[PDB]
Amino acid sequence: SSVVVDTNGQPVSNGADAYYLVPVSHGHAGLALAKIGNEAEPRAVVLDPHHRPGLPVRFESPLRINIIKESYFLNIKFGPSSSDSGVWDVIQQDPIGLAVKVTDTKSLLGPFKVEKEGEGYKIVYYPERGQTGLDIGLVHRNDKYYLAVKDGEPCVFKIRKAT
Repeated sequence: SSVVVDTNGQPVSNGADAYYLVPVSHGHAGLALAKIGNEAEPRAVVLDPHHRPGLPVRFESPLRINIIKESYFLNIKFGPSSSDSGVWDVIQQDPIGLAVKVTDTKSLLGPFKVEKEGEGYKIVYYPERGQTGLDIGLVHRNDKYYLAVKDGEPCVFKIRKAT
């Protein structure tokens, strides 16, 4: 139910502003796109030490409210609000399990919530809206840390307005 706040204590906007997800551990790393194997284009979301601050995200709810709360189902996307691309989804991928990947479609209510965890926030994935969700963590495979479902081992982030 709480309002999600950024590193300046301000409410996180619904879509209008972009934010960096800054891990609290895993040293300095930022969000990036990578290949999983031999796909042509990098569409897996990873945390990469070489990309700081990383690709910023927008959090989107179809509710008529200009801020985000922990109770809202969210779409999360890279790029501008206007673009169909960059939308996060959870995809079965043999090496990772359930990987966070970008795609170019978006459901009315997205798969995620942002929930307080430790000193920051985690992303939680909901297979079904009436049931408990599954923590998003990191799967280390082929020299990359892939964002993936890893229940009980969440990646904890602070949310920095991109300005």
